[PDB]
This record gives sequence, C-alpha cells and structure tokens, in this order.
Amino acid sequence: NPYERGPDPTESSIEAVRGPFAVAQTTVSRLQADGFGGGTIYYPTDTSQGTFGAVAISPGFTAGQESIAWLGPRIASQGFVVITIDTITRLDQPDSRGRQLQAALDHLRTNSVVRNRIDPNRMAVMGHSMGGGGALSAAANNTSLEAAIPLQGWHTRKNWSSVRTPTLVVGAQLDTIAPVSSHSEAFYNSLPSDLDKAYMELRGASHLVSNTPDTTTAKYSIAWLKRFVDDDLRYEQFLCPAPDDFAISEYRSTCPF
Repeated sequence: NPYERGPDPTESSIEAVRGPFAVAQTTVSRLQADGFGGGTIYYPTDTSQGTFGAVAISPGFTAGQESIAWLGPRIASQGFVVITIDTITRLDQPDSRGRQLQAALDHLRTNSVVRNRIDPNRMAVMGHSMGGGGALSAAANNTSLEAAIPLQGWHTRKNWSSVRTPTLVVGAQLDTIAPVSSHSEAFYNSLPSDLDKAYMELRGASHLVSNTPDTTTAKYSIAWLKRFVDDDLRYEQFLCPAPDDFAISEYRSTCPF
C-alpha cells in the first residue's frame, strides 16, 4: 500500500488529539471560494512520506466553521488535508451543502499552498446534521469519493441506495433534532447492503456531541478515513468487529471490509 502514512495504529494513536504529523493551516476567504463560503485548510507539513488524501467537512443549519473546527487539525495530524467550510448562506439546505463540500474539495485541486500536498484522486466528505445530509448527497452525486461520514445527519431524503462510497453513519442515541430512527439508521438501512458501511450510535449523546471534541467520534472517523481513503488495512482492526467501546450504544457494519 503506497497510501499508508505514519506508524502502525493503536487505540491510543487513533484516540490522540494530535497524530504524528505536524500541521499548519491556510484560510480560503469567502471571495476566494468558488461554490462555497470559504474555510480553513489544515494540512501536514511533512511531505517526505507522500501526498495525502483530502477531506471536506460541513457544519449545520445556521452554523459556521467553529462548530466543527476541532475536527480539522485532529484529523489532519493523522495524515490528511482537511478543509472545514462555511456555507454560502447560513440557511443552505443539505442538497446545497453537498455541492459546497464538492466545490471545497475541488478548490483543493488548485490551492497554491496545498495542491502539491494532495492526492486529488482520494477524497472524502463529512458533516454535522444538515452538513451530514450534505456529505451523503455529495457521495450520492460523486461515486469516486472514497469515504462519507454523516455526523448526526439530517436530511429529508431517506433513500441512499445510489451511494457507492463507503459510509460511516455516526448517530447520537439521544438526538432529538435528527433522531437516529428516522435519520441516521434510516440512512444506513437504505445504503446498499453490499456497500462497505457501518452504523455507530454514541451512547447517551445529544445532537451537539460533534460540536465539542468527542474522542469516540474522532477515533472512528480516523479509522474510517484511514481504512477507505488510504485503503489502509492496518485500521480495519478498529472497525471489525464492533468496537469494544462503552461510548457506543449500538453498532452494525458490513465487516469484514
């Protein structure tokens, strides 16, 4: 595997707030952003290992970058280029959020400080709430994307049988804004039964668990991005079988991957 970056993983390593890679950051202004509201790009300084996969993360309804900012460096320090985005308007709906994630990803292709540090062929999308519904429609409209991770996703669209991208559905057990029964789980169920997918439910969690550093969210997002953006078989051990995790209320997957 030429996409493997960094040492072998442990539970501590995926749980760390920072991985082995030192990180820096650029900002894309609202004007500099074609198709999205700007954002911050976190990237590893070490190029000696090779180019890195790319991830775009969208916030939720009326939310901005600060709701998801902690995910940027935490994930980038594992070996990824991560852009946390603002939306064009604060009221943008999930379908619009998917395009803004795709245009944020596209913007990375041409970014001066980043394009040499990116493998443009290996990209992923994430999002909280309507931004998670954002992530799903971005995958449903780009079968080349490598991973999709809706975090307590919200979407009026329940059928995702067209998604061909490995998808990790992170639900909050006590979510009342996007309850897992009619959102997260419904998304997982309607994903192709043949897809590499997994549903993970955080025990006792509210809708807002993704808006503050949550170690369970980060550690399994990292494993999922490693396993499927890098084809890094070293990280399958954390996904298959169900994590031995108390923070996890429920879990179903299509393991083995």
